[PDB]
Amino acid sequence: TERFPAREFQRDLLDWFARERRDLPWRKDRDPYKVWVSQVMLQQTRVETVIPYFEQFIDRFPTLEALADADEDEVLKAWEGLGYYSRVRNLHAAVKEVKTRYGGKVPDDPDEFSRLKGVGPYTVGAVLSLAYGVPEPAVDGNVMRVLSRLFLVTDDIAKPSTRKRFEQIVREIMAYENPGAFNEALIELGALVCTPRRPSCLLCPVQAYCQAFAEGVAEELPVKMKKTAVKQVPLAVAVLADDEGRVLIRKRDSTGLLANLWEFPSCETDGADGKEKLEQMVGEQYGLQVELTEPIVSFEHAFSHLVWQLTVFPGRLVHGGPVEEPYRLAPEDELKAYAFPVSHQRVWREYKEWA
DNA sequence: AAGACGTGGAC
DNA sequence: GTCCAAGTCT
Ligand code: SF4
Ligand SMILES: [Ca+2]
Ligand SMILES: [Ca+2]
Repeated sequence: TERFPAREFQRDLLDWFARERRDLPWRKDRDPYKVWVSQVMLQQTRVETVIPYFEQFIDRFPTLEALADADEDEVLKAWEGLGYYSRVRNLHAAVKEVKTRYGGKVPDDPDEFSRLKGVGPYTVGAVLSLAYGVPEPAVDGNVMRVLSRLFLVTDDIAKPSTRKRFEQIVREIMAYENPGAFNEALIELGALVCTPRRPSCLLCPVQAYCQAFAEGVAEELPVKMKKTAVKQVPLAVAVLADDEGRVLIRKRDSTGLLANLWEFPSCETDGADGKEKLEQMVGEQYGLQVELTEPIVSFEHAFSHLVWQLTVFPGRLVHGGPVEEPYRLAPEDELKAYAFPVSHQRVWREYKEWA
């Protein structure tokens, strides 16, 4: 970027950003902990989604030390519905590491900060530049799109050769006077003007520096690979109540998909032997007798890498003794306390409507 | 590496 | 209905 007017670019970009900067709860100060929380929440989650989640999370957990001293089940419930739940398990372990090894002080050296769980190349850049003014690039989806258009990068943005190149661009053009504002400005440009479809080049403050605008190839950039079809997984789900009114739920294991979350009992059903497969599964628990009615709904629930096809079977349960872990009976009132994945919150809504 | 890992805003 | 978001794990 020898022929690039970095200083002219920075002036127009930072002048735009001051005018159009959105009022977001994590922009009210530069507390390293609060910045870190917002940036983790923001990973692969849109700003408008994150806003109410951040507001409530910081209410329950106002300080790094409050999050460290808290129980993992309360931490998980405060993320309920946001998706990619290991972010919060990672964040929770990381803040414990900071309380121990670092005296509660978020490290300001990138190598030490990046070593914390949950902190990748994007989050090192975003937290350190905002909270401490470290000139580290914060290259997210927004930035990759903007830079591939400004500088006509035609290579798949998923390659490391391309990532290293975006990083090297940011180090050349960044305003080392205010690296936090520079990083948040490039992102904000990608979010509000230089958008994935139909970018607003005519309202763009840096139109005169953009190579894709000049060549008329903006909407063809960035280069990303089309998504390949994902496996469909049939799943039978039982909503079982008893004479007293309590419902049978169970806690998922701590490894893999939707870990440590609660669900209604379920099982894979290649074919349509779900009424049978469920009865065989519930009865295999100690002193548990069960009889299920016909299904009441079937809906899909999408994950990034697979798609669940849920069928809900109501039923009733008789227990001759204590229900063995991982299972548990819960009155309908106590359900709102447990953390459920979105799929199973909908299972429950469809069962209450049916009744 | 590759693939696992959630959900919904914004068209 | 489709894309992709203020990505990271190891
Ligand atoms: S002129 Fe258009 S393509 Fe170029 S940076 Fe601005 S919005 Fe993006
Ligand atoms: Ca790291
Ligand atoms: Ca498991």
